[PDB]
Amino acid sequence: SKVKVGIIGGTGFDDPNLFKKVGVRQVTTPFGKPSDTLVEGFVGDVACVVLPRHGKGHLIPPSEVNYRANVWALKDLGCTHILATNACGSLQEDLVPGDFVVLNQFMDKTWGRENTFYGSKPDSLKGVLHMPMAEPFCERTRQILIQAARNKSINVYDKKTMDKSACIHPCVHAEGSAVTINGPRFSTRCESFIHKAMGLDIVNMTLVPEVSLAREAGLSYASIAIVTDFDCWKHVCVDMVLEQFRKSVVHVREILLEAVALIGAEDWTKTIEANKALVMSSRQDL
Amino acid sequence: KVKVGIIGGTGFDDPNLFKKVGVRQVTTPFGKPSDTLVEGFVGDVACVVLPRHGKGHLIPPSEVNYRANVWALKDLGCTHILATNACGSLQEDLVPGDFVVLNQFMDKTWGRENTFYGSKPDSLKGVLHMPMAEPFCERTRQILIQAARNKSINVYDKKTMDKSACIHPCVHAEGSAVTINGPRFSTRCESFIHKAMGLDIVNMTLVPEVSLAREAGLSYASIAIVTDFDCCVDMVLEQFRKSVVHVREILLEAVALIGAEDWTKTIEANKALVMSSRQDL
Amino acid sequence: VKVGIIGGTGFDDPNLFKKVGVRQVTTPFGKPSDTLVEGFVGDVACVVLPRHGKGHLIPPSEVNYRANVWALKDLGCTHILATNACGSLQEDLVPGDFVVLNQFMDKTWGRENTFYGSKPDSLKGVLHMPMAEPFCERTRQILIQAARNKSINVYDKKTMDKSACIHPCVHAEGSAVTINGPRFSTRCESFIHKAMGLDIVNMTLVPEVSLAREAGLSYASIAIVTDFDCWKSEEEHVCVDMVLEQFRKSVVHVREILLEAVALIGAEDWTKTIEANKALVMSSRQDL
Repeated sequence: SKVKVGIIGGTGFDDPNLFKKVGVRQVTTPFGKPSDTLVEGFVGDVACVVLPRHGKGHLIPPSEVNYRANVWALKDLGCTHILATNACGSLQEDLVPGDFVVLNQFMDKTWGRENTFYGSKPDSLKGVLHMPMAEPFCERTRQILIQAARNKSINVYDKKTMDKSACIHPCVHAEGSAVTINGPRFSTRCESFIHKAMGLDIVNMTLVPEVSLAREAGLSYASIAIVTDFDCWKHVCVDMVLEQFRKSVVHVREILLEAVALIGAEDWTKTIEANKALVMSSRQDL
Repeated sequence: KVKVGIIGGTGFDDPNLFKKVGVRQVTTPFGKPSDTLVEGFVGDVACVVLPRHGKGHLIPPSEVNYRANVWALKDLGCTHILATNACGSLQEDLVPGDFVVLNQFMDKTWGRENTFYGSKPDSLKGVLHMPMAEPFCERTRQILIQAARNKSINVYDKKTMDKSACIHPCVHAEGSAVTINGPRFSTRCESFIHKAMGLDIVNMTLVPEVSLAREAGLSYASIAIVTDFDCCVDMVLEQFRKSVVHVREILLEAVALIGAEDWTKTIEANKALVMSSRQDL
Repeated sequence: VKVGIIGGTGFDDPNLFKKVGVRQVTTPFGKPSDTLVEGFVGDVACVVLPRHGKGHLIPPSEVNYRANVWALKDLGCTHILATNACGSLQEDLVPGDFVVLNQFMDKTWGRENTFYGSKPDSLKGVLHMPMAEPFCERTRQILIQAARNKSINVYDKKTMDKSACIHPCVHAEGSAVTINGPRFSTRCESFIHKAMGLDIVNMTLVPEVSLAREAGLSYASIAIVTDFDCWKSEEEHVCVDMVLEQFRKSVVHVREILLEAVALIGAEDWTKTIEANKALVMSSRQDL
């Protein structure tokens, strides 16, 4: 019944100020060191832990982030949930810089990253885990993020029920799919055209394997993406984009803080049990 | 003189296809195979079995030593490899309980050792650019299909038969797999994309196994079992157990069919295709 | 200016110019594929590096692209011209043609594809480089004009009728899918790449083109269309002989184009283009 919310801060959250620090935790996991020390505290009455994905100084690129250590360390400190941010590029006309997206789907183009806790090697947990991922996020937690935005007077656009003419910017998109590329380079026009033609909404570099390991760890995970603009190469463009992005960070902070409180206002007993049981029923070695 | 190797996937972690005559606990220049190799006979035809995932199924797809498994079978004199693969369906006419004798694939694996050749000190020297347009041994595919006919299993050929002749459960006479790295299953977004590309099924173990078999100069063919990973479970599991029994029958008949023919020319062509693919020569 | 040349299949033993000397270098990312041939084309300094090393013993996935590009950068190169042998995916690109690529779709993995990271084997930092149009456009148009000056047909599908495609020709644009190799594609894979609208398939363009931009160098590639499906003909020995002889004629044409391209580069001023190549690197630093 104990609820505790971990937060993985991406670009723009390299040193977040979400709450007063009660504890600063330098932790080691069986999969190595996390990206930085973990800061533990309280939002209202809800215990919370925050970790910068890229470390202080933003020195670790997307492909070298130790996703296993970050997720394992949050589990180890008792987290039941993880809320994560990520900065992204738009692939579709209705997703414009300054919007947010509460993702529900992804296509994985990453490689070379440790993406599972289990295996046959000495540095892994014993066993073979095949997790279902058809809808890869925790749906309850997704809806918390969306309600938090409604609660903070931020426009919410749901393409599954609202006319396109009701898409008022800036807005939180209530659903969406990301293609996760490995980085560090951005896509060619050729690549972006194909990703767009496949119906993908945004592009990012950090969602996978973070979302996958959160599920393997029995935790409820949801991501909120900040749409920004990486195409100033076609002047003063960068300051306008960075001013919009600073505003985006303010609003996502309010969304995150309100989502933590909304998580604590509910019972999660059966959802946490289901999270843990799904890990156990996915063991193919038995 | 033929010798048939068998790589058993999920459902064949402990095959018992024949009375064990001998065991081979071996290693290779590319590391340890998945498990000890079990030697025997089907009729008069020599046969060797190894479970792809090891006994107890402790080895995930991306950590299987495909190089070592293929090399160990080659080292014992195998001329053929028959493999099983458990798969999910991407298309309406492939339903749980069916089988596919694959003839195509789309590779989305990474991080696996997938060639015996290169410039690293521990590789075989040379640059091997092997053709893979039709990646399986066609003679051996048709053996698997014929074996299913001889064991009273429906065969469906969508090139020549109307959809109304697709009577389940059936062996699909051709098909393409997307091979994903795993260990996780696909998102709905990924499945939708793979389906829209026209791929029939999804698997995690076919590649690089098929590629390395051709590098080794061996005739390779795969029979996939269609099951249902996203689902209830009691009916799926009992159905999968029935499919395992059917594949066992197909494999034992296939070994006998192989031994019944001469393979001298096909084997020599297997070996010459390796030679002619050496760009360093 | 100073032009580096990375020669692929068909350029293992380069004899482009009156060779001055051969040079062995080291880089912070290891040794390059081979020693380098230093010389001159007119007044312009030129260096040549066989991508696969002499003997062609290094396969595409094991090429040390970082060391090759950084070696050329450390020798003062401002430009890199690369050749790449490729297969066609579309009806109008036939063996013997050439392609001055302007786009790619990347299917490589497991190669060192960036100079920057948090590991000791890399430069300190996080570099996020724009790649929307991944080649140097001025250098692309140099290769094309060099083909015109050498009386090689040039075909621009945006502006020319396909029946007005005279072979052998230089296609003025084109997209590559770069597969990791070493095996060739299945029919299923080729069909999907074709359906995506890709023009040719190769194994060596990426990360070479990405690292050249990371290094602040102007990079353009001329692909050589050849034929990899001799296994389909009833007379494969004769097929490979004919394909090999046509490929030999192609490398003669490409040598002409490369030599003319080097002189065309040295004839222009590149002060602002080079400056822009450098500032793009700097501004792509997300840690700074």
